[PDB]
Amino acid sequence: NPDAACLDCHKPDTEGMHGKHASVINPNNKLPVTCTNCHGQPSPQHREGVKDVMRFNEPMYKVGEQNSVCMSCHLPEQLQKAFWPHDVHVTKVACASCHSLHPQQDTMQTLSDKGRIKICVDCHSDQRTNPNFNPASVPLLK
Ligand code: HEC
Ligand code: HEC
Ligand code: HEC
Ligand code: HEC
Ligand code: HEC
Repeated sequence: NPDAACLDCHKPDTEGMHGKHASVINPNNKLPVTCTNCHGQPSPQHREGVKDVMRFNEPMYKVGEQNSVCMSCHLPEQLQKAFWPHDVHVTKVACASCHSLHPQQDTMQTLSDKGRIKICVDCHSDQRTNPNFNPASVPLLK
C-alpha cells in the first residue's frame, strides 16, 4: 500500500522493487520494506528535480549521504563477514556502483571468483585513466 503512491507515476516494473528487497522485512518496524525506506519522501517540488528523495549512483548526493541510508538497516560488522572489501568502500564509493537492487537479481550475488576480482581492476583502472571519475556515480559495471 505505501508504495502505491509512488507507483502512481513511476513504472511498476523497472521502478518497482523486484530484487531481494521486494520480499524482506524492515528490521526497524517489522513491516515490509517500502520505497521511502531507501528514498525518503517527495516534496511538493518533486517533479522539478530537487533534493527531496535520495538518488543512488547519481551525482546529486555525496557517497556518504547515499551509503548512510543503507546503514539505517545494514550492519557494517556483518558486511565484513560477507565480503571483506565492504569497509574500505563504505565512505569511498556508492554502494550502488556495484549492487543493482531493482532488477530481479543483483549481479554481485552471482559473480564468478574471477569476476569478483575483475570488478576491482575495472574500477580502480578507470580511476587512473578517467578524468571525469566520480565515486558518487559510476556507470562502469552497469
Ligand atoms: C508524480 C505525481 C510522482 C509521484 C507521486 C512520485 N514521483 Fe518520483 N519522480 C517523478 C518525476 C517527474 C521525477 C523526475 C524528476 C527529475 O529529477 O527531473 C521523479 C524522480 C524520482 C526519483 C529520481 C530518479 C532518478 O533519476 O534516480 C526517485 C528516486 C523518485 N522519484 C522516487 C519516488 C518515491 C520514493 C515516491 C513515493 C514516496 C515518488 N517518487 C512519487 C514523479 C513522481
Ligand atoms: C531496510 C529498510 C533496508 C534498507 C534501507 C536497505 N536494506 Fe538491504 N536488505 C534488507 C534486508 C532485510 C535484506 C535481507 C537479508 C536476508 O535476511 O537475507 C537485505 C538484503 C540486501 C542485499 C542482498 C540482496 C540479494 O540479492 O541477495 C544487498 C546486496 C543489500 N541488501 C544491499 C543494500 C543496499 C546497497 C542498500 C542501500 C542502497 C540497502 N540494502 C538498504 C534491508 C534493507
Ligand atoms: C563492489 C566493490 C561492492 C561494493 C562497492 C559494495 N558491495 Fe556489497 N557485496 C559485494 C559482493 C561481490 C557481495 C557478494 C559476496 C558474496 O557472498 O558472494 C556483496 C554482498 C553484500 C550483501 C549481502 C551479504 C550477505 O549476508 O549475503 C549486502 C547486504 C551488501 N553487500 C551491502 C552493501 C552495502 C550497504 C554497500 C555500501 C556501503 C555495499 N554492499 C557496497 C560487492 C560490493
Ligand atoms: C533499497 C532497498 C530500495 C528500495 C526499497 C527502493 N529503491 Fe529505488 N533505488 C535503489 C537503488 C540502489 C537504485 C539505483 C538502481 C538500482 O536498481 O540499484 C534505485 C533507483 C531508483 C530509481 C531511478 C533508477 C531508474 O529506474 O533509472 C527510481 C525512480 C526509484 N528507485 C524508485 C523507487 C520506487 C518507486 C520504489 C518503491 C517501489 C523504490 N525505488 C524502492 C534503492 C531502493
Ligand atoms: C568503483 C565501482 C570501485 C570498485 C569496483 C572497487 N573499488 Fe576500491 N575504491 C574505490 C574508490 C573510489 C577508492 C578510493 C580511491 C582509491 O582508489 O584508493 C577505493 C579504495 C580502495 C582501497 C583503499 C583502502 C584504504 O587505503 O583505506 C582498497 C583496499 C580497495 N579499494 C580495494 C578494492 C577491492 C578489493 C575491490 C574489489 C573486490 C575494489 N576495491 C573495487 C572504488 C571502487
